[PDB]
Amino acid sequence: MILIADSGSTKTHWNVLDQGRVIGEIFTKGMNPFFQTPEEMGREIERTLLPQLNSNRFCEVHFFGAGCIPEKVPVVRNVLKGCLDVSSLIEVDTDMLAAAKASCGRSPGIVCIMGTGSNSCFYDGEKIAANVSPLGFILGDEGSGAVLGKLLIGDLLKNQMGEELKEKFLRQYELTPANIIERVYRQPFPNRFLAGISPFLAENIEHPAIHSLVLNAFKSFLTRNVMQFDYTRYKAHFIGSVAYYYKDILEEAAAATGIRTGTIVRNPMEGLRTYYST
Amino acid sequence: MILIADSGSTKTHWNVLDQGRVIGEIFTKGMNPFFQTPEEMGREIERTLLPQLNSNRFCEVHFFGAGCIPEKVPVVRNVLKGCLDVSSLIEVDTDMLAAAKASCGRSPGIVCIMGTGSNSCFYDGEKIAANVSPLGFILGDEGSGAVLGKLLIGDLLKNQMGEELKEKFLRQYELTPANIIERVYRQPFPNRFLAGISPFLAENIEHPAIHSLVLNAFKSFLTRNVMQFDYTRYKAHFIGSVAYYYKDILEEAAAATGIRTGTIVRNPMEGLRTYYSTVAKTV
Repeated sequence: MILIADSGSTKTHWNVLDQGRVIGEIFTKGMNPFFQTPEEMGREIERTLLPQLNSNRFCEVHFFGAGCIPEKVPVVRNVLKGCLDVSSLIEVDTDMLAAAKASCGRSPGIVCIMGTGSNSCFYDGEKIAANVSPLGFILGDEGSGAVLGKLLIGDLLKNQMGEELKEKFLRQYELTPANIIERVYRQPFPNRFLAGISPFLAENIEHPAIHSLVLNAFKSFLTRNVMQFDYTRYKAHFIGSVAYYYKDILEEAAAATGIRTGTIVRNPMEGLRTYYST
Repeated sequence: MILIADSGSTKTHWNVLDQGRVIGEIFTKGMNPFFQTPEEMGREIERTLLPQLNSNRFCEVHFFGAGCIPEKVPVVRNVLKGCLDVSSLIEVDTDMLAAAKASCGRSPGIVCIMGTGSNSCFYDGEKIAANVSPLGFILGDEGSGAVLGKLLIGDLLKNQMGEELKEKFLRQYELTPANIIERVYRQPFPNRFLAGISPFLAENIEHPAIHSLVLNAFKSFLTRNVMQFDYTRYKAHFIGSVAYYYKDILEEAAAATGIRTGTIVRNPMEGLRTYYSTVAKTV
């Protein structure tokens, strides 16, 4: 049996494959080693992963997660080693490489993540050969859920979208300006708060201000990130909730900027299953 | 004697006026009642204001500071009353009112602050009648020192401005990306860190991409804040370090958007002195 994980901001998605079949699909909390200690990760595995596994024993583990850079790989691997009995290999790498394997397989492409955060890289068919550091929801992460949320809230409360959308938004999420400021500046994981109010955009996509905010945000991600790669030579592939929920707009953004899209999918898990059983 | 104060994020600027003459000039830390307790404020005053005064007796005190919303007015007043011996009025109001009195006196006008943060309002000649909530360095505060810094760092690290400026910046400030990320996302007062590195812009304003970052930041401020008021009728006055150090580009931004500018000054102290000496002199 093999265990596969893609760990993002809000969640870790796990699949168990055996004899090329899916025999388990599991959500846990996100497991980013910058935000939690090994002890916390190990306890989270024990609490919420193990109860949905049919064994502690795996041939292979492939764990892909935000924040799993070379510095942090050993730490994560030792947690996985301590919790599971792995006979052969324990791969730990980034969510970016998950998306690349999922979307490109063994051939090159430009690969982007558009979820709570965003990211972009060039995958040479084996590994990530180049990348644009995302920089997070304040400084960067163009086109991300948290950035979309940031932009939306700023425009709403600044009376740039009119009174209808502003009041609809505040009433829908039962927010006040004061609540929002508190959340965004003085409460943990503002990026997750902002990404969680971002679905308003998809719900209201037919309104001009809403369409423009998304289109402009996407064009910004493309010009600032994807266009640093050789985008006239390679397809650009997109993985994540935002790539999927705003697919038509992403395609409009790509056509406006000259980018050639490949795969646009919700998450890398479907790709990885194909990757590991073919 | 009268005591005047303008409290901002980085510092509180104090003046002592004696019969229209400036006889004392003092900096302390900023005294935003949302960021410190009344006890912490009182101690800061005893530790840093009182030793710079040769007297604590005043006829009037006018304290203007960020965070001094009506709800916090008596909290602040009582802190000052404790420390200072005052015979007439202790007025406590917002830094926005300081800027307004400083630039407008008794006349109406659009009043803007551009420092570490930014803010805009319509002053009717007596008080702030309307305001655009600035929203902080993440959501808004367009054209502020914090947002200029945010724009600069994102552009530099995302290779938008070339290697030269990128290297020059990291070198000058002894920074590395992972260090910046730490300061911006995981450490206290990221806005102050971002404002603190924004001077790089003034220093390199001859660079076309730096000039352009600042122009577009400023245009964003004007379109998103100032233009919600009756800008085709009233002058927009600008008070702050950013207004001052980037005056020419602010003037350029205003010409481009159709805003008629009024006062552009470093800080409101010069204005408040005139205010209290002339146009609003107690007789």
